[PDB]
Amino acid sequence: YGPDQRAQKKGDIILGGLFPIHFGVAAKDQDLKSRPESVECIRYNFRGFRWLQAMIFAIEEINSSPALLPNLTLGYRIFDTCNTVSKALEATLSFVAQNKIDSLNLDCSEHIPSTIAVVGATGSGVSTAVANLLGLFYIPQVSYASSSRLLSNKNQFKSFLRTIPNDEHQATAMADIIEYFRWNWVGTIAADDDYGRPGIEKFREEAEERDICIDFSELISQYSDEEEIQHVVEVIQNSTAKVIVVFSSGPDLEPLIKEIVRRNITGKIWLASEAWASSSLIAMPQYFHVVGGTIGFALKAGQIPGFREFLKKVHPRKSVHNGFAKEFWEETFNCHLQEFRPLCTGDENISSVETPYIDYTHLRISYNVYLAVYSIAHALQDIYTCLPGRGLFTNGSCADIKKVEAWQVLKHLRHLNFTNNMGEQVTFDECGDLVGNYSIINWHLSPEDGSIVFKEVGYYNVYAKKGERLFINEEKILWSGFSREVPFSNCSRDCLAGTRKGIIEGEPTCCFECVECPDGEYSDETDASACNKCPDDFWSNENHTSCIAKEIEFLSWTEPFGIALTLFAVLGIFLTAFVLGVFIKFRNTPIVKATNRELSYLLLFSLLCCFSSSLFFIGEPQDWTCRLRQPAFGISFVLCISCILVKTNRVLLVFNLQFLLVFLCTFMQIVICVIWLYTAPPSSYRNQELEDEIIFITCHEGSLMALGFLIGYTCLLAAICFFFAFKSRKLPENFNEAKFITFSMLIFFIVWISFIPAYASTYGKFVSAVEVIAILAASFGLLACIFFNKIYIILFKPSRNTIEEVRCSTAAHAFKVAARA
Amino acid sequence: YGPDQRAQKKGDIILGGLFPIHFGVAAKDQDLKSRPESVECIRYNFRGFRWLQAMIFAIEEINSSPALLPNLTLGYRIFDTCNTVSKALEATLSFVAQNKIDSLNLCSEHIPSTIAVVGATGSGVSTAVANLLGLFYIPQVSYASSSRLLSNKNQFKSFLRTIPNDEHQATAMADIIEYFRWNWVGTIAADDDYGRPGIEKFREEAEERDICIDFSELISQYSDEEEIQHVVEVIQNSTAKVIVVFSSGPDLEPLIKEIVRRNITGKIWLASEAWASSSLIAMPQYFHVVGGTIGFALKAGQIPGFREFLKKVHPRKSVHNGFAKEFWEETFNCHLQEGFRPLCTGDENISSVETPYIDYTHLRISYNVYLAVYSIAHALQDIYTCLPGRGLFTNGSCADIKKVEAWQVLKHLRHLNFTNNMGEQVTFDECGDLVGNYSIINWHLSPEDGSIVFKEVGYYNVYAKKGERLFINEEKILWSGFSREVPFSNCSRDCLAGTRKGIIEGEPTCCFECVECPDGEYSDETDASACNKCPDDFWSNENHTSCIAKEIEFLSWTEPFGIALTLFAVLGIFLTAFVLGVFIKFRNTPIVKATNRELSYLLLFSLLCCFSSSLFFIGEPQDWTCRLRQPAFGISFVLCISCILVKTNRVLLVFNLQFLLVFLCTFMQIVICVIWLYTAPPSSYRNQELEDEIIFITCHEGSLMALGFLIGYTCLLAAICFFFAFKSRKLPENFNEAKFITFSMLIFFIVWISFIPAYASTYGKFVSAVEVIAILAASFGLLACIFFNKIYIILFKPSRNTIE
Ligand SMILES: *[C@@H]1O[C@H](CO)[C@@H](O[C@@H]2O[C@H](CO)[C@@H](O)[C@H](O)[C@H]2NC(C)=O)[C@H](O)[C@H]1NC(C)=O
Ligand SMILES: *[C@@H]1O[C@H](CO)[C@@H](O[C@@H]2O[C@H](CO)[C@@H](O)[C@H](O)[C@H]2NC(C)=O)[C@H](O)[C@H]1NC(C)=O
Ligand SMILES: *[C@@H]1O[C@H](CO)[C@@H](O[C@@H]2O[C@H](CO)[C@@H](O)[C@H](O)[C@H]2NC(C)=O)[C@H](O)[C@H]1NC(C)=O
Ligand SMILES: *[C@@H]1O[C@H](CO)[C@@H](O[C@@H]2O[C@H](CO)[C@@H](O)[C@H](O)[C@H]2NC(C)=O)[C@H](O)[C@H]1NC(C)=O
Ligand SMILES: *[C@@H]1O[C@H](CO)[C@@H](O[C@@H]2O[C@H](CO)[C@@H](O)[C@H](O)[C@H]2NC(C)=O)[C@H](O)[C@H]1NC(C)=O
Ligand SMILES: C[C@@H](N[C@H]1CCN(c2ccc(CC(=O)O)cc2)C1)c1cccc2ccccc12
Ligand SMILES: C[C@@H](N[C@H]1CCN(c2ccc(CC(=O)O)cc2)C1)c1cccc2ccccc12
Ligand SMILES: N[C@@H](Cc1c[nH]c2ccccc12)C(=O)O
Ligand SMILES: N[C@@H](Cc1c[nH]c2ccccc12)C(=O)O
Ligand SMILES: *[C@@H]1O[C@H](CO)[C@@H](O)[C@H](O)[C@H]1NC(C)=O
Ligand SMILES: *[C@@H]1O[C@H](CO)[C@@H](O)[C@H](O)[C@H]1NC(C)=O
Ligand SMILES: *[C@@H]1O[C@H](CO)[C@@H](O)[C@H](O)[C@H]1NC(C)=O
Ligand SMILES: *[C@@H]1O[C@H](CO)[C@@H](O)[C@H](O)[C@H]1NC(C)=O
Ligand SMILES: *[C@@H]1O[C@H](CO)[C@@H](O)[C@H](O)[C@H]1NC(C)=O
Ligand SMILES: [Ca+2]
Ligand SMILES: [Ca+2]
Ligand SMILES: [Ca+2]
Ligand SMILES: [Ca+2]
Repeated sequence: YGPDQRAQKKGDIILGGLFPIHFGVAAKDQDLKSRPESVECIRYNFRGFRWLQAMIFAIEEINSSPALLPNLTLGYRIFDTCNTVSKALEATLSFVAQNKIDSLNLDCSEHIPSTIAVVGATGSGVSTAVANLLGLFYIPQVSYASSSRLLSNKNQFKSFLRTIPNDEHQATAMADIIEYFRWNWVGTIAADDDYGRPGIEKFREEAEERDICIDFSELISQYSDEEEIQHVVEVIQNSTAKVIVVFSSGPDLEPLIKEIVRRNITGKIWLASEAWASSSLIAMPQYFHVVGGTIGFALKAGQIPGFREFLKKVHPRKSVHNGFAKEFWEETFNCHLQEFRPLCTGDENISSVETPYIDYTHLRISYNVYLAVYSIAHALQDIYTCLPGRGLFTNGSCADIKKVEAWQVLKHLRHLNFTNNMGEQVTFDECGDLVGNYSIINWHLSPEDGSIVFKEVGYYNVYAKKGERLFINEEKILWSGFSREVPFSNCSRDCLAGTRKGIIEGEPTCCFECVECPDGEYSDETDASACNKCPDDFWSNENHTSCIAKEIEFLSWTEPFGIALTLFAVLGIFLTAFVLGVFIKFRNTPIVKATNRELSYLLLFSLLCCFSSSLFFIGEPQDWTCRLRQPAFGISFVLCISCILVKTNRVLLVFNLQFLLVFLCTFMQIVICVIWLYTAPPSSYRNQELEDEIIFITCHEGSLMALGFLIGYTCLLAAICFFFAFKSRKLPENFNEAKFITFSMLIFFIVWISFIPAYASTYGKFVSAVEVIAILAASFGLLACIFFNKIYIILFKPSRNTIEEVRCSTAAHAFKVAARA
Repeated sequence: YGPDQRAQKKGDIILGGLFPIHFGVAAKDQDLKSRPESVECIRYNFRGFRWLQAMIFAIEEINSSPALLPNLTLGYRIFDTCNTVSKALEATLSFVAQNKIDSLNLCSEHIPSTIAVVGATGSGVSTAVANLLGLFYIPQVSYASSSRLLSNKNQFKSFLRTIPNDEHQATAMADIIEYFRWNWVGTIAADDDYGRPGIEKFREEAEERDICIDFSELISQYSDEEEIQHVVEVIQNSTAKVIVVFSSGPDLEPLIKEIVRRNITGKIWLASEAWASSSLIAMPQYFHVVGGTIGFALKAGQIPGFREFLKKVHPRKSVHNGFAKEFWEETFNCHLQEGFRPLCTGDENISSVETPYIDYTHLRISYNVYLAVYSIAHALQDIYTCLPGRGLFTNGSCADIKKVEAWQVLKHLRHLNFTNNMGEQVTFDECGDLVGNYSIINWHLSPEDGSIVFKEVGYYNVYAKKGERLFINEEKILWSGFSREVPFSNCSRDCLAGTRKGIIEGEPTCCFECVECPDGEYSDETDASACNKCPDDFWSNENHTSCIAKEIEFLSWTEPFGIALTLFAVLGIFLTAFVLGVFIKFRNTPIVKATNRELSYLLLFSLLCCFSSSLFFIGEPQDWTCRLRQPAFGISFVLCISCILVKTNRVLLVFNLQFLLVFLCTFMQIVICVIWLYTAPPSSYRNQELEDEIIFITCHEGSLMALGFLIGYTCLLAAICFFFAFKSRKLPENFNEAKFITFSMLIFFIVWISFIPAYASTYGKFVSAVEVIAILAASFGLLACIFFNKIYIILFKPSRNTIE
């Protein structure tokens, strides 16, 4: 009773089966103008038939063993679901036919069989729908393929168990693979069912913690219409993201792949979930230029030893218990069995045709089917061997094996721990789950046959700690089926050393602009968020990748200018010392004795101090040299001017008594200098505001009226000396001294007046060189005006140094005779 | 047959119904050490019993009316689901017991046949019931299930609903958040088929409008202590104040109880429709946490005899309602004697106890139940009045009302269009849905008894054009129950003008810092992502809000410096004209023909030209003053130098010829200036790179070689005349003028060497000043020591003293 096409065999204990022998149903959703009929399954699935044969082979192998359930046989009733909720519910209503009559008091045939457990429901929505109806009657349901996390809820799904791991490790592993290859710009596609939606939600939650930006997220279906598919295609080809993560199955993904292949969209990196990473619907050679280089997940393979020889024994006339063998024979050989295609014989050979039935290389879901059947058999064997007094039920009492009920088998399945043929331990946890490792594979092209080869490139170990679970061998991956270069999948290129990041408005964090830093700031590492302002006495490059030290500007002792000015100063000091020496040697003579013999000594000492006071303007301006820069020249030159002015002419008649005048004339300068240095002294000053890349060192004078008073006092005494010596230029005594005094005063005023435009233009820039040159020029002019004339008669023409020449000049000059050479 | 507690009446045509009379089932763990019993239902639900009474009132009203299905009765079988999939699945297997026997080909043979089911409340229960009812094409009309996943007609073939689905609601929450200008919110969903698509649609709509979501959590009714503690810790670690909740009342009650136990105040709760009017959550003792909630409600309908029917209920007079006895026990808190808690009597008054049964303002879900029943009956009436030859079936054939089948009822339900008691039109679309408006409520506190009052503060109009659907009256909102101020729920504070948003690493784009703008760039808006560049002739102000105009710089008139230079030039022109006038006055005295008096006229005219040539430097250069700046002074000063050098000693004997030897040395310079002006003319220039804040206006010379030749010829002529006047400085003829020529050339060379460091140092306004001052000083010195001694001799010294 129930569906017609089935696999059935009698026994003492009956198991139920649910497998997708067809991929789907015929699209015939029309109005109800006639009474509705049964739908028609459309596309044959050879892999599902192999799964059904795995369950049949496991049952036969259990029934031949004397060590597992002796003297009682197992039977089966297996139906087709066609990947559809409605066919599975039609089969499940016949699974619970005995139990439902008792609950509804409906009463009658009294010869209907009871199933104790159900193996089946590949797809997760089909699994949830079957689990809802089976959990009413506490019938256990072991699934070989459904991996949704929503079926781990034991409040709603009381009797559901799995031989496959659930999909949360897979989503975490997908995030880990994206993190390993250093991408941050991806798109996601999931199937709109109970399988794709929670997996892609877990992947989104994991990708948010690892700073991965997701651009698009779309949903697809097997029964999607055309305009939805073109909306998804325009969403895909409007993005610059290359990596697409797909959580779907084969028949749910086929129309989108067909539309993408038709439009020739190339260069995408597909990350596949386990449900389509080995599908024969997607892995076609004609699709390769779109789907080459896919990276995907696989489960761990197992060995069922005599299974291939069992698969090679199928026949339509010999399989009396398998009602699916006839259509399998017709779809393999494209023929028709009697009772337009030609008539089948039974002589045809399975090895001649290439379908996924016997052309596989690893058993993964088939091993899960085998493990499910053996789990149920080991729970039954635990029932059979249990000793009175040590059971799992009330008082420690044992179930009866000849009247066994389904809830007792479910209770024994919750406490199961057995060893399989691989020598590993199979137990289920509190949520009914079962952990396992993952293999990581990559799609290649076969050079010989042209088909698609699945190459193992890594693994995911679930028993390691978080962060150390992934292994990938990068050298074995071909990236679009041909290339050895890891692709670029970021939103924007990396900012370089001279730049920083900038926000683009309305766009996520992974997309940024690269902005040049300003003239004062730098950056050194790659993806900077801000330019660091490096501290004082530093400035950036022209390229802003670092910053370098500023340049300190001042006049030092090692410049050529400094050596030249030092040589001129030392030569002046040597010449003045030479003149003092010849005055000391050739004394007691009328030329020296006529020049008062004591004012000349102090005049030469003043000239020595005025020459040596120009050395404070060269070097680094410190706090104390800036205090003695200006007063040193200010007192030395006024001492020299007073020594010149005291000796000239009848001004001494206006009132030794000569020295007191010099004493007052330099003591006034001494007191104004000491009150200036005690009220507000000058000090050094590091100027950075004039030019950006150069620190000047200059001197701030403090007060300004004190400096004006100093220069005014010196110019006042110079003008008084010039005026009083300007009257007396016609007296031809002492070798015409007053003419040279007026010449020296004129030289002083001309130099310090003509140096005015040089002083105001380059103010703040090395003006101390100008201040050295003016001092040296004035000192040289005064010394050469006063002493060299008398030196020429004293040294090179003696016996003219006589009293008769001082009182009456004999008209012979030094400079004309020296210029005559 | 089936479940024991039921409501049941007989009839010709039988409808089915599913309502939650209890809030859930007893939380017990099955160790499976004995055979499992049936689970027990707990926490009576008075609103659900009112919902069940709506269906019976509708069916009795239809049965008493002669204008709708005459001579034909309706019956019912109604069961309790307890918000659970398994109880509803037992009830649904009781519904389909006739149809399933024929499909399996599998005793009583008098089994009644259900032709339609009034649906469930929650979407998981509706999906599980619809999966089984679609196998037999039995129509199912739900009054409350609003999930989008039930709009898929490939999976759910026979499902209809009188409630709008949740996509408009999830768009409306994002519209509310956009209206109050928030960008930093959190979400909480219930882990079922109701909360997950609602929060997914909200997340997509909020990412469309630049709203950043901080956290996202799932809750349930059966969450334990550690999950609730984790969710409360996730809430308490976040600065987001606005929280959007998509859940029902039973699924949200444990989280709310734990938040109340910790006194977490200050959050802004945004309520979906399932818990926005829930008595489990809207309690006075929770008002310090969930006060001021803004939520959604459906539109209210009117059923004009329904309250009287609700008050006619009785445990011993309702013989078709099995749910009345437990209602009566739970209302009056007693025990009913069958056929401490006191013994109930039959004489109690329903108005004495405040339960949600007759304590309501508006009928919203009850009106949906009423519409579901009337939709089914109007489909049956459309069957009953079909005319032969115009049916909906094959060849235009009509179904038979005495032998009706459920697929024909579903076919007529897909083509239904009728008018209701409120005067609106009821049709279902191709996905089986029905749109409707929303009302927006705010949770206040009553000053009378302390209960929670729902106040209407706006609407959402789904018939309007997108972007114009929301209306909010803000003056009626009390935030947190007491405050009249809109709260702040942004991640970061705003950056003002003169600042730029800077990135914080590892954080979303709604969180940023503020960095000041650079010197040459400006930003006037707030929350500016970058500084904008000022234009070419503009610079930014002191806080970089707007560009101000760049200052221009040149030596100008009405400046004090330019006025002083102009007064000195006018004074020089005046005294040179005085000297010329005195010389033309005494043109017939011996001391004037002592020199060549025709040459001194040319010398004084060239001195006038040399004074007048200095006025071209002052003012703004206008691209023709730059052409006449340098050649005018060049030719005037070489005319002065040649006029001096002709009259010196022993050059005129070398060679009337004086004017020719003037003409050659001025014609050479005229040739140089005219070649320079014809080949590469000077041009004006606006210099901007010297200061980057001021624009200097200068003259680009155009050629340096020609300017070098122009200077060098003048220097050469000055050197030759200096040498030829230096050889004969001791001669006393012409009042010792050779030493004065020597002094004039010495002054010229001293000034033009003294002003050379002022050309390599300063660059702006102050260079034209020194070009005026050097010209003035050189020409003043030349004129002074050439024509002052003779002027003293003629004028101030007596003319009787040595004029012969
Ligand atoms: C993909 O991008 C294209 C290119 O911009 C979009 O096409 C344009 O869309 C705008 C928006 O209304 C229209 O004004 C233009 O007329 C469209 N141009 C063309 C050539 O169609 C397109 O809408 C985008 N699609 C998706 C799904 O985002
Ligand atoms: C693409 O973007 C990622 C994410 O920012 C970059 O990965 C960073 O690379 C730098 C340099 O190697 C590391 O210091 C960071 O730790 C990486 N971040 C993360 C989260 O792993 C990646 O370098 C970018 N790729 C390209 C080609 O620009
Ligand atoms: C919180 O952030 C939002 C941005 O998401 C701000 O809204 C902007 O406000 C400015 C000025 O008030 C408007 O010019 C923009 O058009 C608004 N943008 C949007 C998208 O609405 C909001 O002002 C911020 N709130 C506070 C208190 O700073
Ligand atoms: C919420 O914030 C608290 C406060 O930091 C976190 O508690 C600390 O977590 C760190 C890291 O796990 C521990 O080292 C500390 O001992 C914790 N306690 C304290 C008092 O600092 C808590 O982990 C956060 N929770 C969530 C869900 O974010
Ligand atoms: C949904 O709400 C809108 C606005 O609340 C209703 O439109 C109003 O209809 C009345 C009468 O038809 C008019 O007087 C108002 O001017 C309308 N307002 C606006 C803003 O258009 C609309 O009728 C409601 N729809 C339903 C089905 O009740
Ligand atoms: C070395 C100099 N110091 C600096 C300070 C400003 N400066 C300066 C330059 C030119 C003039 C025009 C003028 O009056 O001829 C006036 C001043 C030069 C100095 C120090 C002390 C006394 C001085 C006495 C007389 C001249 C120089 C003096
Ligand atoms: C008034 C003077 N003007 C000349 C003097 C120096 N000057 C100048 C201008 C620009 C640069 C290059 C730069 O800075 O880009 C260099 C020099 C401009 C003048 C005019 C004509 C003949 C003269 C004969 C003798 C002395 C002066 C003469
Ligand atoms: N995990 C899938 C089922 C599945 C696993 N592997 C497969 C291979 C082929 C087809 C389906 C599958 C689901 O729950 O829906
Ligand atoms: N829409 C809710 C059901 C619902 C609507 N309004 C309600 C009021 C109270 C309880 C439940 C509801 C769901 O699908 O789950
Ligand atoms: C299963 O059995 C093995 C040995 O019999 C034991 O080591 C292991 O812990 C058991 N597993 C569980 C989950 O009890
Ligand atoms: C999982 O993978 C790791 C690493 O390859 C391996 O050591 C471990 O044994 C595997 N686990 C199982 C159960 O096979
Ligand atoms: C900038 O220029 C310098 C030398 O000109 C060079 O060494 C440096 O690498 C450059 N920086 C960048 C980021 O190109
Ligand atoms: C329903 O009937 C009314 C009355 O004629 C009509 O205006 C309206 O368009 C109809 N609606 C549909 C969906 O046919
Ligand atoms: C700029 O800032 C100053 C003080 O910091 C203030 O006086 C002035 O008004 C500001 N200008 C603008 C345009 O805000
Ligand atoms: Ca056996
Ligand atoms: Ca955006
Ligand atoms: Ca009637
Ligand atoms: Ca983050």
